[PDB]
Amino acid sequence: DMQVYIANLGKYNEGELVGAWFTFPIDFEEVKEKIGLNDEYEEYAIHDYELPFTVDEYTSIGELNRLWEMVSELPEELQSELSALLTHFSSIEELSEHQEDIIIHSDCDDMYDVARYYIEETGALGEVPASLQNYIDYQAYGRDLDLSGTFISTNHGIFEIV
Amino acid sequence: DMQVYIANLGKYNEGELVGAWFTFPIDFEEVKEKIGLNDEYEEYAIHDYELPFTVDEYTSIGELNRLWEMVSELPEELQSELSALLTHFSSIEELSEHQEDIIIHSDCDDMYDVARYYIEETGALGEVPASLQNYIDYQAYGRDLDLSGTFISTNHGIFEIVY
Repeated sequence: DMQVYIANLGKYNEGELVGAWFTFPIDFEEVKEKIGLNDEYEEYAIHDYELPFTVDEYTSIGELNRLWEMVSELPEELQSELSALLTHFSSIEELSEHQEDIIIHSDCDDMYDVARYYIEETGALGEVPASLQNYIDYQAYGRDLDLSGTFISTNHGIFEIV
Repeated sequence: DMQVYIANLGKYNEGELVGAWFTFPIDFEEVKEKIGLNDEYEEYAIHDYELPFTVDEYTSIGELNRLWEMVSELPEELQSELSALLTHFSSIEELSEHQEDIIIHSDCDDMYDVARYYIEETGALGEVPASLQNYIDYQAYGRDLDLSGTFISTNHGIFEIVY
């Protein structure tokens, strides 16, 4: 699903739209042939894309392929929510650096669910009696967690960063 | 602080019944001598009083002294909060009978403080660990206790009546 639309700048500046959607890994000879570039692979720009991160018009094919490599080295669980993760981590460099400091709470839809997980099935505050359970303010604990950490809500659950 | 005005119903002086104020314990002989009752101590009634409870015109010296004994024997904090207790108990007699079923939470100002004590100090809901204590809804528990139990708020604390 990762793809970019690379246009010929020598034709676009004049008015004529000559480009194409390319998937990864982007091979230079294919681009050269498809949008009519020269031996130097000269004057192309990125005029549209479908990626989990921002890109400039003047971002090189080499930059793109490199980011694709880094994304591929990541575990599949992180790749499927990469866009959300790159909101906290501001770069793939950083995400990969701390990749193992991430916890995927798969069946949690909010901080209440995360609070109830740590208390009940983790024993984060020691064993809880039966009679006391209806008086534990999980909403309050989930709040104290969210304020004192980073929790990212997504379609594959809540991602917590240590 | 505690006294009653006892009138001789049969002895007048200057168009007004003979009477006097008496402090506790009300000495029978003193009364007889002061307001001039007969040898059988008859013909008297209580026409005024300064007591922390209600009492009738036809209440006997014996009953009064018995009420004084009962009040004096109560714990101090119950003594100073009689008016509040007698909105629950029907009489000093009944309060005295049930005095050992009254729990005096002297250190508690409201039901939160009472809930806090039962959970932390008593273990009424089992072992509450250190870190967990900071996230227990004590207002909720105190409200549940108040809705189903009997707790009276007073200036000398919360009194709880238990079966």
